[PDB]
Amino acid sequence: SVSISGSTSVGPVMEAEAEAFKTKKPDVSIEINQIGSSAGIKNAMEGVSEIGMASRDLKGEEKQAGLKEVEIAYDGIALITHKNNPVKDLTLVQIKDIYTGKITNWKELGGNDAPIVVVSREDGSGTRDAFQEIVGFKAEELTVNSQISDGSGNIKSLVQGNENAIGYISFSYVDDSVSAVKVDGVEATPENVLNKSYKVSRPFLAVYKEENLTESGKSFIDFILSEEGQDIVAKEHLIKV
Ligand SMILES: [Zn+2]
Ligand SMILES: [Zn+2]
Ligand SMILES: [Zn+2]
Ligand SMILES: [Zn+2]
Repeated sequence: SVSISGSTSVGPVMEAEAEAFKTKKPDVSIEINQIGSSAGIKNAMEGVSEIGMASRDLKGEEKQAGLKEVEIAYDGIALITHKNNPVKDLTLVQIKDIYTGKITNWKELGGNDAPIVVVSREDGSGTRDAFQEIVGFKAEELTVNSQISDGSGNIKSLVQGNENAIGYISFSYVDDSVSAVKVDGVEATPENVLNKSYKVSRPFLAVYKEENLTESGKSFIDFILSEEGQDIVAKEHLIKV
């Protein structure tokens, strides 16, 4: 009964939210399709979904379609490497140099003599948008040798599968199978996003048209914002608020 689509970064928390909400409102069903931020935003603009989930802010034109926004969490973006890469700390400008193809071998960062396998998300990813904005490069500048992975799960799998890969992903997906680098000497933790020392972060938004949001969908968003819903955000390695 409540259709939600969009961000892959938001998918794990939204699924957790839905299952917990099922105990509060058993007669509501929440349908979640993880297709990336831009597509979920467009589905909300077009009335295809009741709620869009985004992991970037709206563009002015998306806003103009009459979309309200509700911030449900903040989220860090980790730069992940394969486990046991000797490079454990990068400055934002080093990251920019990698993603624009200026630096191409891990030795240029003090690592192994090996080519860097640069991994980017697909066009329309909210993580890609925020990452590029913060690191400080345009889509035009992304190295032509970048692999493109479609969705959070795929970027993690690529990095898991290649010793020399580097990718970016929501903290929600980071586990012991990959290594998040320090950024500018700051560990990639929800605590350091909260205290503003970890610089790569972005909101999670639920977006909707007031005309389309049902009492069930409003209920669900209110639950996510509740004390219990915000504990679920924290458990998914996000930042409350
Ligand atoms: Zn906004
Ligand atoms: Zn390995
Ligand atoms: Zn609590
Ligand atoms: Zn976990």
